[PDB]
Amino acid sequence: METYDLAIIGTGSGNSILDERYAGKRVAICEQGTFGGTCLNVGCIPTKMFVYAAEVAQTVRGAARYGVDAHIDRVRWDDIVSRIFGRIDPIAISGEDYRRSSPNIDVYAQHTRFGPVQPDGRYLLRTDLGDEFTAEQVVIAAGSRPMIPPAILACGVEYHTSDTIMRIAELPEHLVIVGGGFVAAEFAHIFSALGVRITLVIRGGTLLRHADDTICERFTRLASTKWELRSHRNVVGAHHKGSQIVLELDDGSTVRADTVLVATGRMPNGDLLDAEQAGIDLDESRVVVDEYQRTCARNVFALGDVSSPYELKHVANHEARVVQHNLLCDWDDTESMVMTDHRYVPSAVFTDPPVASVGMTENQAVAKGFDILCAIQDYGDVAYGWAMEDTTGIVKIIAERGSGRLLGAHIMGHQASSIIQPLIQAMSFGLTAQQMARGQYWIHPALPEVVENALLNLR
Amino acid sequence: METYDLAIIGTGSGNSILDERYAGKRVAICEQGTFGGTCLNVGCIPTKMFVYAAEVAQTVRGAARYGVDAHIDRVRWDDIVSRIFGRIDPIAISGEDYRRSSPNIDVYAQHTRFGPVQPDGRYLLRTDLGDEFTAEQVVIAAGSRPMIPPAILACGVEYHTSDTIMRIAELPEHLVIVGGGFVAAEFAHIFSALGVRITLVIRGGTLLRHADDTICERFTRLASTKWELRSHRNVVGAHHKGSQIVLELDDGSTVRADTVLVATGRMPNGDLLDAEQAGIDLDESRVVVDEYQRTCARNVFALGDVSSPYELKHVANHEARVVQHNLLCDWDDTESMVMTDHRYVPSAVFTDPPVASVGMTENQAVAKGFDILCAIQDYGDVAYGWAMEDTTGIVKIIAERGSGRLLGAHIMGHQASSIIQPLIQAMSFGLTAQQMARGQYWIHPALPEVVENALLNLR
Ligand SMILES: Cc1cc2nc3c(=O)[nH]c(=O)nc-3n(C[C@H](O)[C@H](O)[C@H](O)COP(=O)(O)OP(=O)(O)OC[C@H]3O[C@@H](n4cnc5c(N)ncnc54)[C@H](O)[C@@H]3O)c2cc1C
Ligand SMILES: Cc1cc2nc3c(=O)[nH]c(=O)nc-3n(C[C@H](O)[C@H](O)[C@H](O)COP(=O)(O)OP(=O)(O)OC[C@H]3O[C@@H](n4cnc5c(N)ncnc54)[C@H](O)[C@@H]3O)c2cc1C
Ligand SMILES: NC(=O)c1ccc[n+]([C@@H]2O[C@H](COP(=O)([O-])OP(=O)(O)OC[C@H]3O[C@@H](n4cnc5c(N)ncnc54)[C@H](OP(=O)(O)O)[C@@H]3O)[C@@H](O)[C@H]2O)c1
Ligand SMILES: NC(=O)c1ccc[n+]([C@@H]2O[C@H](COP(=O)([O-])OP(=O)(O)OC[C@H]3O[C@@H](n4cnc5c(N)ncnc54)[C@H](OP(=O)(O)O)[C@@H]3O)[C@@H](O)[C@H]2O)c1
Repeated sequence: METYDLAIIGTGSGNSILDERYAGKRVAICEQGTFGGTCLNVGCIPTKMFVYAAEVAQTVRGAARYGVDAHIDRVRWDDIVSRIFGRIDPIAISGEDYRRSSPNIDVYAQHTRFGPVQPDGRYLLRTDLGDEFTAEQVVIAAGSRPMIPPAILACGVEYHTSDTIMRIAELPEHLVIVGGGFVAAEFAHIFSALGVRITLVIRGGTLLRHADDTICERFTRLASTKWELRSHRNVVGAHHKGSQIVLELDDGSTVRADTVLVATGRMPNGDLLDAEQAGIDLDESRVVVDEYQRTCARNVFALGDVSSPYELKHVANHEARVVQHNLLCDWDDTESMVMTDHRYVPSAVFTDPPVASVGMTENQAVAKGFDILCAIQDYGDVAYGWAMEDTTGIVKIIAERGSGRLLGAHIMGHQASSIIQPLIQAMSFGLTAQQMARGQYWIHPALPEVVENALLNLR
Repeated sequence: METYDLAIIGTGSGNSILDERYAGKRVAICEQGTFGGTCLNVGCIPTKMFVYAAEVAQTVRGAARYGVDAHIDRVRWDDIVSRIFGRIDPIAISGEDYRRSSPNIDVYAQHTRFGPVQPDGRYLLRTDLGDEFTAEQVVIAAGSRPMIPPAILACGVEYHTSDTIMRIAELPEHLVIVGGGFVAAEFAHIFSALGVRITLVIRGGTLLRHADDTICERFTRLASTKWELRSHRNVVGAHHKGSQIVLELDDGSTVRADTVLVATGRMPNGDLLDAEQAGIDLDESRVVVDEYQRTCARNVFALGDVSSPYELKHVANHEARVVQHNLLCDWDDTESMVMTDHRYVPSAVFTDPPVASVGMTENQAVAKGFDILCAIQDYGDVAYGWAMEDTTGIVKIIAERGSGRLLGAHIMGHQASSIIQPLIQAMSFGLTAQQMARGQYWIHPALPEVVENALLNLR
């Protein structure tokens, strides 16, 4: 049997643990699917590349408003797919070849599960091919997998998820999306901008439900006029028809289209590990960790989607950095170990219009007993908004009345994930709304003026 | 004769002086040209509206690179001008009616000059129509006007400036621009993106002379391959040809095109006032002011292009705010007066590629005896750059080696005037490079990641 000092399950953020302080340790790396994890191959990187091409075509479509007459000749979808994954696919292969060609690193390209704990305290791990080995320390970075409602699985009908939809053979003409979360908004924007008709089936009444009240309402109303919304509807049946899909809904409604995309959330992969037998406490399928990314089993760490309350790459990378440090400390010397920082986690939805958020919503601050100052700033009230002829963009800021402390910011409009970064910075370092507005210059007539004027109109 | 407590020359930033603390004072407002100043009518606001429409045509032109085949049918220049100035002209009119319709405000639509000082210390002012009045306090906000080299004036040939080119009858096919400043770059981007051929005549070797060495160099080579660059050449003669222009150069070379634009700097309008006669010291044509926006004459303030070392609207507005406060104190009570803050002044050039900067250049920091860390970060080395297929965008950051203090930042690339705002904030509030890089989250995979990785690569 092979002996290892460390074992890492998952090559997403889990691939970022190894640094100079680990050379000289024999480590085992386990990857079920493609090397590099979800973000690089079927997540953040390819999706946003698809979003950019979509927004380029959206620009051509609405060019007449600015006095430029244009039209779209052809959408070379095969060339779009090939250009994107033509740069991604070699990276996963070369990145796998970098670990394989290391003398101290052994790569196991199989699904790995926890075996029984050995007498000496080490952990046994076995793959689906029956290859076993031991390791003194283990990191669980197994990520998550898409959740599919039971009725679609029971009907055995062919479907798409985020993991398959980006490599469809050719662009469909009508696409149903079940669900209305981050994945649904982005992929509805991508395909509709490329000409596809879109139908959304959501069990609720609104899109991006957990966003701020103002954003959720306004975003849903805008979406309703460009995509077909079937509110308050679950799928209870589905079947094929030639090359089309039919969706039977809970009220007897039907939805017929060429393909279906299921965007109904994801599920942590902590249940596919035999974790609880080895002392790794599970909350349903989520690995439980403390403030140090430590599980309940000794010398076992977890990070990322498999354990974090956030399904975000910039959180998973920070959690891996915590694990990278805490693996080189004694398991019980907690005060030489570093804690995870979830204090001001931001997020963005690369849909149309783009959305970005950090901190508390308005309702969250009132429900926590805050005396709030609030402002909603239209893009159209600022010079850069004039050049855009913008009528829907907004930035909403919530602040405490006493100190001027920044409590939340939520943007729906052009460059949302960009112009929110100063608000992220101010919150993370205790900058007040007064200081941020007038203790620094804002370039005229650049877009950040919309944030500046939002701070000045806090009432 | 009419008596006034305050007199304001210029309705640009000078129109933003009047505030609640001024109701109850008889005010005289003098505007030679159009109400609102240069920025609103012939500057920042109208120009950037043209930059956005140009970038839409840019998007259509290079759309096949992203897999969308499109093309431009026609450029409705008449509709562009009408849409832009269709919103601007009513704003200048309505804003003029707001001051006119005030009982305490009297508007004089003529060129106003300083008369001899009256015995009581009051100031006499006369218009071009010969109407006189007195005022106890005066602000000079006369701005600036373009400088034209002698040979173009001597040749009596028709020319354009920033004040006229934006309302031209029809788009030329070829346009000469003399000079290589902010106005030259922006207007070169505007018209070339709309199909016009561009020729630049500059007496130097570079196009963005006062920018950072790296930015100035790289921007020039990019310009040389898309616009025709006439290095180290002055214009010594010019004459007509049908409806075309011919430009004779100092080495006997010629440049033939449809129209000419002079972007050869601006000159403060302090010489059109008889200022020195009333004790207003002038530096050539610039009114001199101290750290309190006070001139050398008693009860006379200055702000904007007429006195500031910066021709920037966000500086002109802050100086007007300084004047707004200091006007309500005794002329000698300097310790109750506020000082203007010219620290960390930012600027941006809305060209292609866009440029934005704040703080010192690399050369400036070494000349100040700084042990510097430096980094140049490619957009293409960051996930958002992949979605752009970006090969030219860069971010340059200079920091002190000891403390990590941020000394300067310079961006050439997409959304430059946006993604620089966090660096402005950090410098204005003493955030170090270490805290800024890892004391806060950055949204993955948003454009600000290019700034984050620049801080991490300070070497
Ligand atoms: C469509 C989509 C778009 C997204 N867009 C964004 C975005 O714009 N911004 C953002 O911040 N986040 C985004 N996310 C979220 C982000 O991708 C995740 O938070 C991130 O991938 C989590 O990283 P991880 O390493 O924890 O998981 P993963 O990257 O999924 O790593 C888990 C890896 O381990 C493998 N594995 C699992 N179990 C085993 C096992 N037992 N044995 C061996 N190997 C195993 C898996 O196959 C996988 O390769 C997106 C997610 C999706 C699905
Ligand atoms: C083409 C161009 C583009 C620019 N783009 C930007 C940009 O993107 N961002 C930015 O921050 N800055 C920009 N600027 C600079 C900005 O426009 C100026 O810094 C700003 O206008 C300064 O305001 P002001 O009130 O000092 O001058 P002005 O706005 O020019 O105010 C002076 C006014 O007073 C009048 N006046 C002058 N002398 C007299 C007199 N003797 N009697 C009576 N009336 C008089 C003038 O007619 C004018 O209306 C740009 C400038 C130009 C030329
Ligand atoms: N740019 C980004 O940051 C980005 C992009 C993509 C994904 N992500 C992350 O990836 C994760 C997954 O995204 P997601 O959009 O799939 O999930 P999500 O954001 O959690 O939204 C899930 C959606 O699916 C619906 N749904 C769930 N179960 C359902 C069922 N059984 N029947 C019908 N509808 C059902 C939900 O309805 P209810 O709300 O009523 O339950 C909701 O509309 C999230 O954590 C998200 O933040 C991030
Ligand atoms: N977005 C913005 O912030 C923005 C936009 C437009 C303008 N502005 C400001 O407005 C002001 C005016 O802009 P500008 O472009 O007119 O001036 P500028 O930016 O100061 O540049 C002036 C240019 O004219 C050239 N020049 C001067 N005298 C010349 C001569 N006799 N013959 C030939 N070339 C000559 C200069 O060459 P040398 O360098 O060798 O002197 C330089 O290239 C500046 O202060 C600028 O910052 C700001």
